[PDB]
Amino acid sequence: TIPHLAIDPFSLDFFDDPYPDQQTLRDAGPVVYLDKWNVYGVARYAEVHAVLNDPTTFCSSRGVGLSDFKKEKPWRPPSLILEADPPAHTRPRAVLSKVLSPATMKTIRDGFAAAADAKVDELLQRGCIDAIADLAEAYPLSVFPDAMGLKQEGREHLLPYAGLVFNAFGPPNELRQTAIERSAPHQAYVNEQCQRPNLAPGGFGACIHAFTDTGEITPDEAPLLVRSLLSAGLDTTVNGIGAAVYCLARFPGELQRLRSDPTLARNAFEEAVRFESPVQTFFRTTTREVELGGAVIGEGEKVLMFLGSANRDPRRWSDPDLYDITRKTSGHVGFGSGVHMCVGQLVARLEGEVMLSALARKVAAIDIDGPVKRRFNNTLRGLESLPVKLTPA
Ligand code: HEM
Ligand SMILES: O=C(O)c1ccc(CO)cc1
Ligand SMILES: [Cl-]
Ligand SMILES: [Mg+2]
Ligand SMILES: [Mg+2]
Repeated sequence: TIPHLAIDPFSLDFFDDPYPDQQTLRDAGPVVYLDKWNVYGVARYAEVHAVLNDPTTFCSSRGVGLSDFKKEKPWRPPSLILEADPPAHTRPRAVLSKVLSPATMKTIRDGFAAAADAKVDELLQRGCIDAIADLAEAYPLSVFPDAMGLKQEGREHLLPYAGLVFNAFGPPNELRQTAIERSAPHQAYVNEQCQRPNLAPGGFGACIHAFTDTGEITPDEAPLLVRSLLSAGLDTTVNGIGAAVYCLARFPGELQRLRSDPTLARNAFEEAVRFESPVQTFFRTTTREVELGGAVIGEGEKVLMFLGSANRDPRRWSDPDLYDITRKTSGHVGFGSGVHMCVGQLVARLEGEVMLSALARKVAAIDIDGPVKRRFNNTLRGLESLPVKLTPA
């Protein structure tokens, strides 16, 4: 009843161009079995959304990578938020919600916007830049470590550690083995910065530790929640901003609409998150036998959710393969959905908005003008190098 496919969604050829295989995965049926890795897969919007919103059957506490924590040791101590189910999830989630709250965004908006404006003006003095190293990476590196309250020393471990985290959700392929092998120096840096004396007062890390007084988290939970922000909150925004710039470079008509109304910046970023889905995939593990798409999935089975595919499913989206900055984007699953829906989404959108606002006001054209190179990661989709010429407004 369930179709068996040989597609390896963690292969380099799949990462290089996933869209034909994602359609095969959708059109084969609402649920497929991937023989390469012995997992179920769901790639249509409706089933992806339903699984994300059914946490009592499709759980996260057995790992949201391929590895099942009931069968294997996690490569690092489990996350108290990503790799937890309610009720254990709830109070750590509330702490991160409060630390990254609407109210908190007021405290960082002026500096985040000023740094985006300054970066775009700086790049306009050069003309021809690499939108990854010089923009998608440079801008988050200039604001987010500081907003965390990190010291200066050791920051060169932040992107390597995040790449490791995201590669480690994948299957035990070469990308995962290479990431985990000799990763101890990256882990040691991050783990040390999670300790309270290393985090500047007022920054996100120190604010997490300040919640240990309230009873929401104990002091020994706070370093792992700082660890969550250092895992999830940098590389994602690099690939999100890079996706938006790549979208604007390829769709000049949409750059021109953005220039004409910079208040479209927030939805232009949201649409880039849908269109490229920088976080491509996550797993769940079934806690019980469960019918999904007419297939009976046993207990203890891994289920791979294709977020990027759900975000391009023609059953749900009109012209899914077009970048449309006035699209009604609500419902896309690029930040997830349900109890684990990205708790950093306001920070991600703040960064993306203010960068796209600066481009909208200051740039007239974005032209690719050198070799484009893709970056490969078991979970993240994005580019290694994106040479563009920026023309001033
Ligand atoms: C464009 C940028 C981002 C994207 C595309 C993204 C994507 C996602 C997704 C898909 C999930 C759901 C995981 C799941 O259901 O298993 C999630 C969760 C999470 N994200 Fe983000 N994220 C981004 C930015 C950020 C930022 C800036 C932060 C922190 C500053 C952050 C911190 C987290 C955390 C801690 C979780 C776990 C929430 C929970 O399990 O309740 N993310 N993210
Ligand atoms: O809690 C974490 O360490 C963590 C890591 C990765 C994600 C990816 O969205 C979310 C949370
Ligand atoms: Cl670690
Ligand atoms: Mg260890
Ligand atoms: Mg010290």
